[PDB]
Amino acid sequence: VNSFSGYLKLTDNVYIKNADIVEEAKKVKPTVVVNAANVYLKHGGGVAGALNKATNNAMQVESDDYIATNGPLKVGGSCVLSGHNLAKHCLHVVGPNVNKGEDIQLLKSAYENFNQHEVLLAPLLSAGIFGADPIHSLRVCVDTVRTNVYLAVFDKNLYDKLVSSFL
Ligand SMILES: *c1cc(C(C)(C)C)cc(O)c1O
Repeated sequence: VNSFSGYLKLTDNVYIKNADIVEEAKKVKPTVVVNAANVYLKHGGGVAGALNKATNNAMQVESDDYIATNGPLKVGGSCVLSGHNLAKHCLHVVGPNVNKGEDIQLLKSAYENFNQHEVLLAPLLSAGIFGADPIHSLRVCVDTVRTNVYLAVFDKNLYDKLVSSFL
């Protein structure tokens, strides 16, 4: 049993809810919250900007130190850092950004990072301002992630479309 409430069960291991991931993290304090990161860990907008704002910029300060030491992530790669006030850990995962012309085949590689964690609160990778089709992102998630993933979908209209169209 875990603390996640109000989710619709899509598969054995994938659950979905219309929720603000920031507000969900603050309530649950999951072991792992996933950030929709870029390779520079520049948390300007989208899910990353919202998560970072909720940490009072402490996520960005920590991220800048990481990049200064390690250099940029790979597209499809991830980095576990602090979860600050939101979670124990934040798994920063880089999905391909279609609005930068990145290979959508890298979305499966991105989701494979989730398999290193038994339970996660996450957004749909490469959705929103990363430009991919969220229906596609949900299909790759279900077909890739084997650990237990609780997906937060901010937009109610999109949530209802994801559920209604789910095979
Ligand atoms: C973030 C990222 C990484 C790798 C997997 C080396 C990119 C390591 C690490 O300790 C971290 O915090």
